[PDB]
Amino acid sequence: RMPKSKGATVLNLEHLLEYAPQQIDISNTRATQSQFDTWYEAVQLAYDIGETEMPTVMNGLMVWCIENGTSPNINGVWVMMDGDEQVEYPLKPIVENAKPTLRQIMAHFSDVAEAYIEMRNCKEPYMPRYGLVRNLRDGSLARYAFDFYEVTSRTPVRAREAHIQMKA
Amino acid sequence: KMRMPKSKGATVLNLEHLLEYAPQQIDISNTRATQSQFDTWYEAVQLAYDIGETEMPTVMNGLMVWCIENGTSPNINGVWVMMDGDEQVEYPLKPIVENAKPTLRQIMAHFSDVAEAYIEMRNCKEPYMPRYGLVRNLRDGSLARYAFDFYEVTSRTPVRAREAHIQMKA
Amino acid sequence: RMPKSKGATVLNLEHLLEYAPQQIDISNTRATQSQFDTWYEAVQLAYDIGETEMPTVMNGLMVWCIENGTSPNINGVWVMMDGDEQVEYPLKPIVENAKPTLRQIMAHFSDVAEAYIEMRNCKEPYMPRYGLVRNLRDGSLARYAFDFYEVTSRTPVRAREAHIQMKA
Amino acid sequence: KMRMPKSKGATVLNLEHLLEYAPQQIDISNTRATQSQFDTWYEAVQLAYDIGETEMPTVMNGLMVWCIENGTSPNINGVWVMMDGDEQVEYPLKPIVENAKPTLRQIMAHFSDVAEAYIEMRNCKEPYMPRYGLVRNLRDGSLARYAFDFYEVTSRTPVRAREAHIQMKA
Amino acid sequence: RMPKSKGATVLNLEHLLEYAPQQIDISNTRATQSQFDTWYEAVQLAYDIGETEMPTVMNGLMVWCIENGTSPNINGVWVMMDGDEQVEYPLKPIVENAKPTLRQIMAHFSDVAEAYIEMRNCKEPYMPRYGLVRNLRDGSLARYAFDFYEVTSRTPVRAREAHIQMKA
Repeated sequence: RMPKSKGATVLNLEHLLEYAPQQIDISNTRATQSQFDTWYEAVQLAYDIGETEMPTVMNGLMVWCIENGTSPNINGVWVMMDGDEQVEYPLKPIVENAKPTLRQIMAHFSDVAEAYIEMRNCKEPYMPRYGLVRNLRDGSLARYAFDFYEVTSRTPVRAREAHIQMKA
Repeated sequence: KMRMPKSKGATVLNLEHLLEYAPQQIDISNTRATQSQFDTWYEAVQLAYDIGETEMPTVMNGLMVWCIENGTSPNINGVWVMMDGDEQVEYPLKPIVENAKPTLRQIMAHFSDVAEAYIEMRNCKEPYMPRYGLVRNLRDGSLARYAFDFYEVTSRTPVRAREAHIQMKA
Repeated sequence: RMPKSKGATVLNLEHLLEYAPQQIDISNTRATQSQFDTWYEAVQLAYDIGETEMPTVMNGLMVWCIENGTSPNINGVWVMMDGDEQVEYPLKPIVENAKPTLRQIMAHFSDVAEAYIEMRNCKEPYMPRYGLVRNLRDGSLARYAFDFYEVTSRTPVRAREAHIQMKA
Repeated sequence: KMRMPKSKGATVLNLEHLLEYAPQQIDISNTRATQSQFDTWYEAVQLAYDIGETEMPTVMNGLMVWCIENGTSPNINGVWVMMDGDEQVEYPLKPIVENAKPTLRQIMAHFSDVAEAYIEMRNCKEPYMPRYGLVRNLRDGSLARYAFDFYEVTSRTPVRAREAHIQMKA
Repeated sequence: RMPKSKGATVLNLEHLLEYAPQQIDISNTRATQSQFDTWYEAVQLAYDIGETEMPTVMNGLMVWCIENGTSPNINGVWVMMDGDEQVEYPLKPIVENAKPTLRQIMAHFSDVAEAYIEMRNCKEPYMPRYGLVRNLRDGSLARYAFDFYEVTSRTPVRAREAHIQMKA
């Protein structure tokens, strides 16, 4: 029974047959590109940094939000390590301009965060602090141990169960 | 014997027509909005979006797939997105929700049959569990054509699917 | 010990021996005839319909209240199908003039509703939506799956147990 | 859906009356003669026997008890007897059988309810198995109120009794 | 191997794909409509009754042929009950004009007879006399206990077995 209004479908099954959006582009668990660009272009201006080294700053922020979380203290600072030295940045632009929530704005790093949490597991065991605080004892699930992970149809069932365990 | 209803000695029912009055459950159900409430909504979104009488079908395709993976109770102040090839086309949700009487779920229940059909073909290429089942621990994959908020449980629905919806709900 | 006031019974056992009212005529689970007539004659006037086609409208309303219930939204509409077309009627006269409650006013259709919920089971399985929403999985009890059923001494024990299951 | 009978687009049945038309099985059954066939018989025997409109009831009492212990298919040329105290009053069977349409058994089926009642009271003093069960090896005594040729098996008849009649018959 | 005469099929598979007659319209277990109309219009004339009350007479006849059968004595009478009174009608027009057989002419009442043999089972047990004489001891099969039932693909296997038991 196709929907209809006035003797005409209100759908196109030609288009639909070939309309297949990925879940992480239609899903609301992740901010839209227009929202990501607004956040990125606002953090870039609020940090007095150009495109030359802004990507480098984003490497630290992602690695911070894997070890700390995506619900920080707005009146605080996120830390980056320039070798043995410490680099401190404000979290006002990070949280203020991250619409709707910083997790949705950080969900765009779910694939890279997954790579970096396994790319640092090679060689030596490594486990984010969103799993060490939430009682996770299995290193095989360290990949999925960060707040801004995107649960999709490709997520392992075991991974999709750690999250509900860690989230409670 | 049966006591047929009577007002002043006259049956208040027509039995010649009751025997031949078998409405499909969906047409008189209250989980679906009336076609007079769909037409008002449909036309309203055409007015708000300025989309012509053509091309609306393709906007309804984005909303249907969007309402499978997101839900039928979004924020009235947000924007739902549909993929124009590789880009992202954002539309406002105000006409969708403001003109959805009684609710968007009942307005979107008109797409239930197509919704399950869409999932199957999507699932006929690679696994596709709609987000409404991923955020609700729906683990069996066969019952992935019923993992959307605007599904109408009818007399033809598999009993499992019915039990599953009792699980996703709360 | 017969009741008495002043050395005379306050009962007539002659009459009583042969006073046997059916339960659905004395019971309060069903509106009185004077109340049914008032509701019927008010819905008839509020719908601008005569006796010629009012019975036909009542066929749809009963079939609606088997699939929806007897506690609807007063500021709403009940649907009837004139073939493939939809016929919409207000629920103001239905609920406003149904004293004490629309269920008591619709309890007069318990026998016919029972017939129509089994008369549509012949040929193809059919189950009201007051059982499909209230988790009923037995088709043999589809007859008794509507809000305005009249529980009498003739109700099967199994039927009288589905209702307490569906009612909670 | 049900296909109600129709001649030229009009149902050939009245449904307002079918719902309220529950005939007792005996009234339209064919194991019992019509009351228009009983009245003709009854009156005929009054004419043949010259018995008045009074005293016929007492002659029908002898025939009923006689037809329990003998059968409802006697010889048209015989005489059935009723006991007037201690003596024996013989009546001719010609009016009984000649005017029994379609048959005497169907004419005598009007006495079935009384017939079983008569046996019970008779059995409530000393054993009384009607000869129709003695010459047919009917051994259980409780089912002795159904051991007469003109009994009408209805929806209220005990299933045993029904099986027993299948045994007495042949 | 499609049938053919002279290099052309003698069938149309276009039509056939969508030619689906119900079994009770093609089957010979039931008289044709032209035969039913002839019988109905002959019984109507032979009974000195108009369309006003002919349907009422047909209610009694169906209920008679459920309790007696469809092979009666042509030189006889079928009984109807006008309350406590008896109404006698001839069986000459019923049987004389019922081509090919009265059962085929009464097969048109199979659906209604099924309804009325269950519509009288509600409330109190009821069993036709075509089952009480043919040794049937199961009330669940009382619906199918009449001579002019139409055995179709939708008949329950248990029902389709009572008939061969009752028919022998």
